[PDB]
Formats: sequence, structure tokens, C-alpha cells
Amino acid sequence: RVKKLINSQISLLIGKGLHEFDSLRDPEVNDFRTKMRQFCEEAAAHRQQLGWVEWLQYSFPLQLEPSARGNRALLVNVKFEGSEESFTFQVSTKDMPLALMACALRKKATVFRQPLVEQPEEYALQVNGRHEYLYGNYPLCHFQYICSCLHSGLTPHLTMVHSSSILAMRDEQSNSLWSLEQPFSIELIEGRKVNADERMKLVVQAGLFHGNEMLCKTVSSSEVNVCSEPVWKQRLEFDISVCDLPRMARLCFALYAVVDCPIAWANLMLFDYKDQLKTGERCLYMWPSVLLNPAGTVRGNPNTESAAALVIYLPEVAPHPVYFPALEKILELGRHGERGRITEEEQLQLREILERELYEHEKDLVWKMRHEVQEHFPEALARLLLVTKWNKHEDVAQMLYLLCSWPELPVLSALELLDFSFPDCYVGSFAIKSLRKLTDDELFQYLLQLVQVLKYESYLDCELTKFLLGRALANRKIGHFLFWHLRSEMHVPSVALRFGLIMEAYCRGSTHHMKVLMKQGEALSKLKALNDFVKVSSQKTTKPQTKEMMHMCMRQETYMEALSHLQSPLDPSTLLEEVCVEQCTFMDSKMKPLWIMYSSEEAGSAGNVGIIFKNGDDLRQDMLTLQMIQLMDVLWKQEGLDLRMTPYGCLPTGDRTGLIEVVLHSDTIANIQLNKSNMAATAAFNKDALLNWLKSKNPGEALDRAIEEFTLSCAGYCVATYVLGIGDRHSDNIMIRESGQLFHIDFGHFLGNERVPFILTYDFVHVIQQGKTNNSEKFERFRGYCERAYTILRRHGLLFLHLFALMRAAGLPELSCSKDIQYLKDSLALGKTEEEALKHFRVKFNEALRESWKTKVN
Ligand SMILES: COc1ncc(-c2cc(-c3ncc(CN4C[C@@H](C)O[C@@H](C)C4)o3)c3cn[nH]c3c2)cc1NS(C)(=O)=O
Repeated sequence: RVKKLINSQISLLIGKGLHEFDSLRDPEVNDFRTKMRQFCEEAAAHRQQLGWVEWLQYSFPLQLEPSARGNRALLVNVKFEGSEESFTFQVSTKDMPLALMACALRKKATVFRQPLVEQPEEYALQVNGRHEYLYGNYPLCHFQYICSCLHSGLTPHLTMVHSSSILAMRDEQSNSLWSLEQPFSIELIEGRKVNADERMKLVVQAGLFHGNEMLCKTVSSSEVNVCSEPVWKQRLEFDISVCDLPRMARLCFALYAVVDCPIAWANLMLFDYKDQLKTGERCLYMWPSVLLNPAGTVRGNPNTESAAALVIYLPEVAPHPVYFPALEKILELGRHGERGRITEEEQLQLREILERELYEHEKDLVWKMRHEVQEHFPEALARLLLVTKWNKHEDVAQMLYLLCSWPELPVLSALELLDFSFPDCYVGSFAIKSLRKLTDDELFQYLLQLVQVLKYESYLDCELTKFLLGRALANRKIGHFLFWHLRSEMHVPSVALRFGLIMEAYCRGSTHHMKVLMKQGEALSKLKALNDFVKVSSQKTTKPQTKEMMHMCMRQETYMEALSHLQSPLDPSTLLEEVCVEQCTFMDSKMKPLWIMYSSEEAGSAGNVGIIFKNGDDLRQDMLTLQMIQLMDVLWKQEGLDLRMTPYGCLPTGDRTGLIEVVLHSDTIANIQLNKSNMAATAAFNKDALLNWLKSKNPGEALDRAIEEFTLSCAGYCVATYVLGIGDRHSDNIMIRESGQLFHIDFGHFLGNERVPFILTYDFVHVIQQGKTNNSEKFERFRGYCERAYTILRRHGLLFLHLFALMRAAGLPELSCSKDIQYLKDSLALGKTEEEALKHFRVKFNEALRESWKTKVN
């Protein structure tokens, strides 16, 4: 009964019935399902037996300040679970949670006149009405929650949770090739269901690829007249022996009409998932184009009824099955050869290119010196993997002999190896091996890219999937975001099977978390139906009329139940308790997004949270932009610079659907600049508006801190939008917080899409200068923040480039070519010394001040 129940709940949550994986009768899907179910159920068993602190590390992973992972006194209100009563203690920032625990326990002993059996060690500190905890040996200032409280001046509210109450949570949450010298060849039989102009002819272009690099030149078929069912029945002979074909070789096709006109493409892996070379007839269910697409999926289009179908024939090269030689035979072949006997002058020339795109002779020097590359320049592995002739088996074996004895490389170097430019399974396997040392916070930071890399994968059962599942089942937040990255792409036919299969495997490993996520999905189901109603309604009547009707709809028990008592998909730590129907509304833009507010008596002031549900637009690019700004913030803070950034949440959840985090106490620059009457912010000059509003919100001494907050966030956003090429910036997509904090919203365009200049808006220069026409003391202190922030990002120039290259797998239109990646290389001026790039930045900063000074004049 329960086995049947779990499957039906998995089918509903993943957004595809489990029976549909079975109907494929594909042994690759069936072997993935049994192997990963077993792998996931082991993690489940390991977890259900963890210690109580180890359970806190899984369920409530520490949220530490970027400064700690690698005095000033304060009031903290502490209480005990089974009591409404609480005590406020004066503590220090330098103090550990345990000192506060033993403190909380002394006052409870005096209040109850009993010398308490318990020790501070037995308890943990929960943030009031949040799935957040404060434990480990870290001062209060090192926790993201205490640090936050110190800037908004607020008192931290904590609850003492006993070890027995945590274990209660743990318990309630239970579950031979190299002797085939003949040239490679296929028989292109015919084409099916093709749709093209009857005037033209159909040509099939096939190509053999090892990622982006061609194994041999391309070949085109004979020009056969346009008709629905074209016929060829001709041999295609490639310029490569069947002995020379690498394990990860993909045969690519491109059907196209000509008098050029793309129609469809399709790719397949020449070797199956059991290392066996493929034989027999092959029907290719084609994907529609807009010619050769090597990066595209190697699985056929699921829509067999409408899609084009080319019939090929991989012939029997031998009378018995042929497998790719095992590692033991590979390492034995590559074990033989001559080392690099190079003179001091060529060793200097080698050091020049290995520390530096290179000429043909320069690739010959890397290859000869492949042992000195391994020995003295191991971090130059990727450059050596690029010089390898992946169309020669002896060359691949010599290379794969060095890779098996290659020392582990840093996380930075491992991320580059994950690229499609490195298609070898042993190279990919080596990348995950060097990525294991990634901490949970770093893995969280790069989890979006690692999920997109799943789209480059040639087979279902892979190291990257087992790695992502392993880390996801060891950490409930990683698991949370892994699920939503997969769930949000189920509508895309090319990944739906892969992604469907990963979530099922996850769900097997966490039955309780599937139930938690089903609750998020039920809430998002209601929000879609309500948002649709608002779209239709706003077209038929006034905003108060639609708002009231949204409120009536929300007040239905079905809605009240589905929309309340959940974990936020934006942040699993945030609990969305009682839905505040009176505060819910909708935005007046094209997609009419929903503004949903929540309150929690258990969480108090911190439990006033809201989420925005937006349906109609792809939100993935916003998310990427936001994650990139957040990374900058993390990087700046690791160098001691806090630019008071607002890296608010944005998470795609489904088809052109997702969530945006509400920042309360903020309004857009435009709304403030409206300069309305009978308000505190009303101005004598419109340039006074932002400043007047910062004054109204910040009385007395407080105003100076708001001007500083503005200056810091501004400098951070001026740099963030310049490096990322964020354009279409106006007063409607620029916001200000009551604390003085400036931040940007709605990122529709990045990376030029051409050559976006640095912008200094005189409205924000007027606040920086404290309303003074000239204030060089304050203006140049802001230029210093821009510079420092700019020169810190350049030091991690290789990281953003490594991350943005991986994001090319996402299929975002503004991230589709090397022109987009080049944009970042120019914005960070990576091909320059720190001096040159700085002088250049100043040229562009002064170019922006001259442009700002246009308004200043009037
Ligand atoms: C990807 O697109 C977006 N990305 C972000 C936001 C957005 C937009 C806002 C926002 N825009 C205006 C206001 C302030 N208003 C909100 C209104 C409900 O109540 C007023 C008191 C102040 O807040 C916001 C506030 N916190 N978080 C926010 C996020 C909106 C959108 N979509 S859009 C431009 O609304 O179509």
C-alpha cells in the first residue's frame, strides 16, 4: 500500500508518471533506476542513524558569514521550546553560542529553583520560527543571522532546543577495437516526415565529433529532391579508422534544404552505455533546427508523431561484440614511449606558453613535454588535454596514462575540466574527484552550473549525477535546490527524462523531503490558477475589484490550506506560515505577478516575509545574474569589503514560472521620484526627492548611515552592471531600501545584448555628495569603493569565465556564443596588468562622470 503511495506521490511531484519510464523498455533507463535507487536508499539509512549534531548539519546547515568559512556588546532574547517565557541577556559578538546556552540555563535554574541536570552541550539554538540553527564553535558575529541583526539594530530571538527534540525530528522523518584499421562508415538509408520547400533539394551533413573538435572533416550526402520521405541508401565513409574512434565519439547529423536552409539535426554516441560499439539499424528522431550541432543531446526527440526521422545503419565491423578496451589494457599501451629531453631555452619557451590559443608548433612542444607538464605544471592539464589528438588511440592512451597518476587539481581548475571542450569520461571522472573537496557552501554557490553540465552528459549513469545526488542527500538545502533546478526544466523534452530520473532517485533517498516539496508544489499550483484569474480579471475591471476577488478566492479553504505552512522554495530556512490575504496584491506589469505576504507568531518581526509569483516569462537569466552579484558580494567580503548588496531570491520553479523574494521597506526610484503631495518626502527641487525620502526614514544621526549605505550599494551595483553588461537600467528597475541600500531588479538583458558603458546617474551622485553640488571628499571615496570592488573581481576573473562557460549549457539566448564570454574578458580586462586595467577603468569611470555631468549643467 505505502510502496504504491510513494510512486504515485513521486509521479505527481516530478511532473511525469513513473510508468512512462517503464514503457520505454530501454535498458539504460532501467539500469539507472535500479543502481541509483540502491545508492539513494543507502544515504537514507546512513542519515536515519546520524548523531543529533550530525542531523543538524544535514537538516539545518550552518549559515555563516563569508569572512568565517575558510568587543561590541549585544542583547539576545533566548527561550525554551515548551515555554512562552523568555530571558534577554547582554552578550558579546566574540562569544560562542555555547556560552549563551550555559548562560540561558543558569537563569532557568534560578527561575525554577532546581540545579539543572543538563549541560550547554546537550542543546542547540534555533532561530525563532525558522529552519535555521546556531551551533558549532563560531562567535555570534560569524552567523549570518546575528550579523544581519547588528545592521538593522534588531535583537536576535533564539530558542534552546534539547538533543532529544532534534533526534525526535530525525526519527519522525524516516524513509578487439585496436585491431579494426578499416575507415568508419554508416549507411544513410532514408529520411522520414521531412517538411521543406518542394522547389529545393535535401542534403544530409554528418560529422564525427569529440565535443566541439572534429575527429575528421565533415561529409555531405547527394542532393535528393524535396518530398516528405527522401531516400538515399548510400554509404558514408569517414576519414578515421574504427580503432582510432574515442570512447566519447559522437556521430552528428544535419538535414537541410538547398537551392542554405536548416530543417533538423540529431546526434548519437557510437558506443553504448556498456562500452559496446553499436551495430544494426538506427532510427533517429530529429530535433528541429534554428547546421551541425555537436553539443546537442545524443537522445532522440520524444515526439515521434511530428518529428523528422533519418534511418542509418551502423554495420557489424566484426563477427563478435566489440567493447572499448578496459583501463588495464589502456594504461599498458600508454605505459610505453620517450620523455621530453628539452634544452633550458625551450624549457623557458614551454614555461612561457604554460603560464600564458597557440600555434601548431607550440602544441608540439606541450605534447613532447607531457611528463614535465605532469611533474612541474600540473594545473596546466586542461591545455595539455587540448593539444591531444583525440583521433589517435596511442595519443589518447599516453595522455590517459598521465591522467591516472595526475595529482588532484584545485576546485577552480576542476570546474574548467567540466566543460564540453573536455568530453572524455576519464577526464570528467577526474574533474569530480578534484571537486569532492568542495565545501557545502561552495557546492551551493556553483550548483546551478553543475546542473546545466548534466545537459552535456552522454549517458544517464554518470559520476556527476552520483556526485550531485550524494551531496544532495547529505545536505537538505543542496537537495532542495537540486530538485528545483531539475523540476523547473521538466517542460523541456530534451532533459525531461534525464531530470525526471534524477528526482525519482532523490525521492527514493528522502521520502519525507518529497512530502515537504509536494507541499511547495501544491502552493505553486494554487498560485498559477489565482495568477491566471488575476490576468483575466485585470482586463475586465478595476484593480480594487480584482484585488478583492483575488482575496475572496484566497479565503477558500482549499487555497488557505495549500498556501499556508510551507518552507519557501526561495529559501528552505524561511517558513511561510499564515498567509496574510489582506496584504496580498498583484503588480501592474504585463504578467501581473502576485505579491504574497506571510506572518508567523513563532518568528515574530522576522516572520513577516513575502514571495512574488511570476508566470509568463523565463526567470533563469534573472537567477544567474542574481547568483553572480551574490558571488561578487561573497568575493568582496572575503577581502574585507561589504558593499551592502541586496542579493534577493529568484528561483524558476516551472514553465516560464518562478518566485522572486519580497524586500520589505523598499520602493523603486521612480515611485519616490513621483514627488507626491501631502507626504514627508515632498521636495522643492525634484533632485531633492531621493534625499528627502532617505531623511524621512532616517531621523537624527541615522541619515549619515543611510547616505553611506547608498554609496556602498551604489558602487557595488555600478560595478556589477558594468562587469555583467546589465542594460535597460531606469528608475523603474532600480530600488532603494529604507536603510539607504540601493539594488536592481528585473534583469532582462546582460553581456551587451552591444558594449554597455559605465553609468553614473546624477540622481545617485546627488545623494553620494550629501545634496551638495560639489563634495569631492564623498565623491572620490565612492570612486575608491568602485575601484577596490573592480580590482577584486579581476582576481577571480578565471572563476566567472569558468562559470559563464558552463552556463552556455543552459540554452539562454544571451549566453549562446564566445562573443558573450569575450564580453566578460573585456569588462574585467583580463588580458591586461592590474595597472593598465585600472587606468582603463578610470578612463571609463571618468567617461561616465562626463556623461553624468550633462544633467549637472542644467
Ligand atoms: C524578473 O522580474 C522581476 N524581478 C523582480 C521584481 C521585484 C519587484 C519589486 C518591487 N517593485 C515595486 C516594489 C515596491 N512596491 C510593492 C507594492 C506591492 O507595494 C508598494 C508599497 C511598494 O517592489 C520587489 C520588491 N522586493 N522584491 C521585488 C522584486 C519584479 C519583477 N517583475 S515585474 C518588473 O514586476 O514584471
